[PDB]
Amino acid sequence: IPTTENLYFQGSMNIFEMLRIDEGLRLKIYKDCEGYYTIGIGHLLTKSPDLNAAKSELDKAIGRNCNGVITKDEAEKLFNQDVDAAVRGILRNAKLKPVYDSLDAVRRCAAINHVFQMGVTGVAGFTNVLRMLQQKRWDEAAVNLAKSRWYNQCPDRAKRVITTFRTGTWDAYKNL
Repeated sequence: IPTTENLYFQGSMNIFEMLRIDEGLRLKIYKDCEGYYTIGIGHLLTKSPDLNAAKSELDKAIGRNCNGVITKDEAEKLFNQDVDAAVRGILRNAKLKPVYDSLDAVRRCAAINHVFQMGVTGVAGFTNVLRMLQQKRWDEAAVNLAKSRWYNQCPDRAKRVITTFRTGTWDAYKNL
């Protein structure tokens, strides 16, 4: 039986808190689970293996000479930009928008997270999952997401998103 505090937990969760858990917060350039240079809250800098390219992309993104290091405030600004880009990417896309529109608020967060992680064309290519989601076939959608390279190459970053598509609750983000 949910306590008063437990019923408040959903109001504390949103897309920013969700991606902050899945992506972490790092103030120095590091390589993600796929070996790509990343910083902040999941900001993929480049897919190039050249750190100099990553640092160049960073300085461009932040607007100063960072030498591979940013502040928390800078990470947060970049994060908000990246979240806005994922939302805009869904809403302008004729395949993703109707699916997103059909979803409840919590699954819409899972959808934005999914696009933040994979990009629009990657997600829009999941033909069967998108149909399943639109048809509210949640268990099937989650099983099919669990077959993807996105999840299987880096399970810890994707597992909670998959659970969230299955349940439409925030339970996978509780008790870190």
